[PDB]
Amino acid sequence: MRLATIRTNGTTIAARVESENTATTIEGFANVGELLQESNWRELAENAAGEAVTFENKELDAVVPAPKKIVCVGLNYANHIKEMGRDLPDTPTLFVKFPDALIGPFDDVVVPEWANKALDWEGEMAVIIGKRARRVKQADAAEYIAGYAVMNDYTTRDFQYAAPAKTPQWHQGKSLEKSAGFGPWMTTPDSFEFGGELATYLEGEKVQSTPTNDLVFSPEKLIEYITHIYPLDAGDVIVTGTPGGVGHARNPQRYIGDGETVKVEIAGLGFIENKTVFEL
Amino acid sequence: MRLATIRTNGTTIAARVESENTATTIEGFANVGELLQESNWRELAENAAGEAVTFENKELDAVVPAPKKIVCVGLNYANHIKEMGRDLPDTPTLFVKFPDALIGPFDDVVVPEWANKALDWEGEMAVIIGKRARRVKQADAAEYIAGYAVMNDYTTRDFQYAAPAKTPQWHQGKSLEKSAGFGPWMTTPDSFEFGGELATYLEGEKVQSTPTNDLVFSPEKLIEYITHIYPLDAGDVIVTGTPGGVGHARNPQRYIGDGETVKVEIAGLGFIENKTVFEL
Repeated sequence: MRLATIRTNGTTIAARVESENTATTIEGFANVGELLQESNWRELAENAAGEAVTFENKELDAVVPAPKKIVCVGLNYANHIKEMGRDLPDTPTLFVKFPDALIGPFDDVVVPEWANKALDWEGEMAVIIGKRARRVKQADAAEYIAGYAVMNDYTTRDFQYAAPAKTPQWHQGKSLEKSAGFGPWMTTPDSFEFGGELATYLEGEKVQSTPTNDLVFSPEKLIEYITHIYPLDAGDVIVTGTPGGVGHARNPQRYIGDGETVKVEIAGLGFIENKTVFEL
Repeated sequence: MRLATIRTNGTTIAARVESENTATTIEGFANVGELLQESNWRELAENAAGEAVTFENKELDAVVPAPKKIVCVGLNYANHIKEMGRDLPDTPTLFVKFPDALIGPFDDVVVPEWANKALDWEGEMAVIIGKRARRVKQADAAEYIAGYAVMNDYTTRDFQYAAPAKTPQWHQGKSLEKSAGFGPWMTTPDSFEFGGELATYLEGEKVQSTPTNDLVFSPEKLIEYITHIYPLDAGDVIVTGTPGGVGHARNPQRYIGDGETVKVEIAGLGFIENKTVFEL
């Protein structure tokens, strides 16, 4: 099953995706995040009786536009980490993205002048939580996954490495408002298999590539690890990390310019495509 | 003016504090955070006409129990930074504490077994935002401050420095569920003068001390810096950092043990006092 947040009538709805450009409104919910607060969200999605909508890509909102928590992982692709010639981490790197960073899967990223110097892509899988997860064991954690989507962990590298200089806290380079494409829709775990390619394109050229089943920390492990620190609620998001090929590490070093488009695709989930636009 | 969130059996109220243990109910609101969503919150508080109440310390809740954002600063006391032989930072260090971490100003910090090996104090001032702040200039920033309070940025140092080893992200050490006392109440800026001592006590012995007017980054500077990355909503919290004398830095290294009490006091704002209790 595929769940979207779609802009219609100057507001938003939660919708069951029926094809690439058709959906059925799920009445009573402004977005997928509100729908996931109901324990019977699957039943409600299966009985979608609201307006039939035919939608353009740019009418898709961020699939979960107002999660309470977006917990982002650092290194997590085993083969990527080994190509770098270092050990597999035994502890997850975690940092926070505020929900204000989220945009529609096809929205322009509009960047103010103070933030436009070192813009970089990070194509990633998002795991969306299905019910309140506190102190969950890895063996039970799949039960807490509503579904999967795609995100660009869109980065301002100069802010990311600013402070403190020896051990910079990445948060301020990872939470630029209206930066992170998120969608195109959530796919439930019965309708997705890991193993497909996650790929990022800059201006149509492939800059990232990895199989999705090469994780160091599985979504289940990340749920166990995180939820022994603080709970995850229904509608919260774990972003499971990016492989190699980020612009910051390329030779020559490559950042996103004015007018340039980053596409992130996960075979089985769909894709997002956000054009960077420098503010007026 | 001083505003508190007070637990009253099965209900909770926003209240204007009248003395150390009496307040006036501000009718229509469960807590100070809800109250601040109202544009005329200041008039509603000044004209509080609800029931007079008497409260015990342990009946105070986190003054703002559900902020959308708690943005935490690193090093921010100039004389502390200079005495460590460091240059003053040009850029604020920023990391996130989830509001799940908040407890009442006299609440016990109940710590699970896997989190109890390196518990540490960080006595800090909190800045509470009083209206939506987006791209605010430092000269305008004081209009966006509802008031000040006291927070313990209660730390699990083993988690804080875990991942990645060379440049650890602190967040996972800074957001333990129900760890950070917050209050005792919010004092409006017209009722507060910077310059008084911020002090932390472990079992009644002073472990941290600074004048409150020795910041590298003022509340106004932090509002300007943060709101050019993402907005701050009414009820959101900036924690402006801690001085020296943390247990991790001491020789020998002293961590909080079972039954030990950390008191954080700011002259002009009041104090919080939280006893660490290892669970079960």
